[PDB]
Amino acid sequence: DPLPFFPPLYLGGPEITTENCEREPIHIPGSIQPHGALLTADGHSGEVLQMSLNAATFLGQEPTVLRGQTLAALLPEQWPALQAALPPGCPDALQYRATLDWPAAGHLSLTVHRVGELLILEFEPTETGPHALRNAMFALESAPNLRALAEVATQTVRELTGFDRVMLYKFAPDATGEVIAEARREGLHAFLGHRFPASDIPAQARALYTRHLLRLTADTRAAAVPLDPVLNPQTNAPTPLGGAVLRATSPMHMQYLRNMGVGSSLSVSVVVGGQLWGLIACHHQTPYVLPPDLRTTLESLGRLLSLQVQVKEAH
Amino acid sequence: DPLPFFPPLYLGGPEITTENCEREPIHIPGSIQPHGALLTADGHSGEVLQMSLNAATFLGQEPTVLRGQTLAALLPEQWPALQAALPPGCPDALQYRATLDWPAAGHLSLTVHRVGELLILEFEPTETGPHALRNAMFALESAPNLRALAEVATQTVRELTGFDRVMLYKFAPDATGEVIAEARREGLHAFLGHRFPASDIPAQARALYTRHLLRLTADTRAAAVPLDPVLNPQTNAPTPLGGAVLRATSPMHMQYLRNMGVGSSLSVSVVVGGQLWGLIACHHQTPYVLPPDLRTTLESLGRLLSLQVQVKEAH
Ligand SMILES: *C/C=C1/C(=C/c2[nH]c(/C=C3[NH+]=C(/C=C4\NC(=O)C(C=C)=C4C)C(C)=C\3CCC(=O)O)c(CCC(=O)O)c2C)NC(=O)[C@H]1C
Ligand SMILES: *C/C=C1/C(=C/c2[nH]c(/C=C3[NH+]=C(/C=C4\NC(=O)C(C=C)=C4C)C(C)=C\3CCC(=O)O)c(CCC(=O)O)c2C)NC(=O)[C@H]1C
Repeated sequence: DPLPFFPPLYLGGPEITTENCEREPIHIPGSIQPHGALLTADGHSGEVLQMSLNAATFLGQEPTVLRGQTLAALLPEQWPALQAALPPGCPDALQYRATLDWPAAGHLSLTVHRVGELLILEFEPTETGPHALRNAMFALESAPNLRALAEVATQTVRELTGFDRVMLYKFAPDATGEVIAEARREGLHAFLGHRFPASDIPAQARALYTRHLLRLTADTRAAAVPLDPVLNPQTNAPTPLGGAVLRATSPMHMQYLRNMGVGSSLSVSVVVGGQLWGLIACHHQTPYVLPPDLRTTLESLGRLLSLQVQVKEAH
Repeated sequence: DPLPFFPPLYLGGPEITTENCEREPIHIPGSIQPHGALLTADGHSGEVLQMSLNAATFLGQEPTVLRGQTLAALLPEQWPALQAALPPGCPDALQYRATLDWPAAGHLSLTVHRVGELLILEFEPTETGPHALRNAMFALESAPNLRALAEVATQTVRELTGFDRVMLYKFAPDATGEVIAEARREGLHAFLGHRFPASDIPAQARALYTRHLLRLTADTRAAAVPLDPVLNPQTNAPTPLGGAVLRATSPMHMQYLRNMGVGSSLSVSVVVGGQLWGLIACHHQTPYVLPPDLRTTLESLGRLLSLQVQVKEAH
């Protein structure tokens, strides 16, 4: 049952410390991670309303010029499809995805979702079949018990991602946590069996993670890129970014990651009967962008795992 | 607890009638559906041991010339990967998949699996993201009860496939079945709520379907193409084809499909606690080849559904 948040810093909210961190408004940082670009658009007219400041790097056109243009003009091939895929009032975790062409090598990956009357569009460069998830299910299904399932799950996720460390972190009723399974690079010190206080993942983080099942920090040293304008014109209120993987990570968590010597981090919620049961928590020693298709796979695996857990705890 | 099978027809087995059909050796027809090609190879040397008679249509080289050649020479880029993916003694439902180039438009899709010391390779022409499965999970999860889940499942599968009819067929303890949910093209007569005798899916079919979760008939009027030679040289016994979607369908079932006015059929097992709970059973009015990537998606959905069923029946 999380505290209400304070205003974001850009609305004159207070600085975040270890005394008030459960009130950080992490879903509305007004900025993104610099390895992709983000636009927002009117969900009906398709008019481009906000743009990350770096958008020219990715889209090949100056942020000041793209604004106010409609998606029907900017994405003539994707706009109808995107409209149909994300109707008014659809779930905010529902996504449309397309891979577009661009002047730089490979493609751009486009991910879109809807919050209220706003569409949120994420672009990231890209260079995974249903088969990888399909093949994985077998060992997860054969695991004789919960601990075995967790061991299979982390090993499988490590094999699919290449991440230096993959943990299954399970929450206790006091919201403390414990590393119950771990697959890691040889010689990396074990976190297996270690317990952490509830404060390491504060209540508003756990609440968010029950709604939007995947979040990441691709470079624990990269500075965020502002959304311009920062508020949504539709509303003159902050833009909700919990549904965007590009969302800027809490600086408090960035520092936490750096203190651990973590270069890149990613986790997937394990949600059992609508409650946050735990996290598949992943680390890389250096910055790393997991491709969109792989993240999507990991999301589905998180759901598969949730159900298998729920099956075994009911045994 | 199925009867032992008779020899296949090509070993002088008897003709199959309505009196002896539970003894049809459906897993070893010695032939494939003509919309793809099949080779078998030695699991260690990679030597090509059997070939469907149509293989030149697909592979661009005469069946008599490809035989005895090794996969290390025929597929130099895929052979190492395929070896690594399918080690000796791996599950027979485990698959390797690659998309190859060929002189005819689009690509060839390659699917491989291992049975004992034999590798079975399937080639089919091809022109689906993890996103489709990912997006579907939401409505399946929100369904308040079992009947609602089944209704969501058939509608989702219909939307993903375009099939004229998608049913959820649930088995009773006497092995009779019932159509408990159905999504169908407007004006197609309903099978919803109809019951069928156990004999419609005989015991050796149900046994197979517990092991290999997807099978299909792409053209209920297409004649099968022999494997040449018909027996596996490794063993001078029939080649097990239950793990191959190209496997020729039982002629008894082909006639059953034609009597229903079905042009194309496909089903996915729903397996709950190791038992065959039921089938997502799909029909098209005309012949239709569901792409490999879509079949794989449907397989994963079958597993997702199995777990959700198992969750709700334990409620
Ligand atoms: C005063 C508040 C602080 C708090 C902030 C905070 N932490 C997160 C998110 C995460 N914290 C995690 C902690 C774990 N990672 C580990 O490796 C281990 C143990 C080995 C633990 C206990 C994790 C996994 C997350 C999820 C995100 C991720 O996987 O990287 C947030 C939310 C960040 C965001 O989503 O923007 C916040 C605000 N952490 C505290 O230590 C105090 C200082
Ligand atoms: C004397 C034996 C016969 C028997 C043979 C048989 N049937 C199958 C496989 C299937 N039969 C199915 C029947 C249903 N499809 C439906 O649409 C309905 C009701 C609307 C029913 C009851 C189904 C679904 C299958 C699975 C395959 C598929 O989805 O197409 C086999 C095995 C075929 C194979 O895998 O090679 C066999 C040997 N059917 C009988 O009627 C008697 C005549």
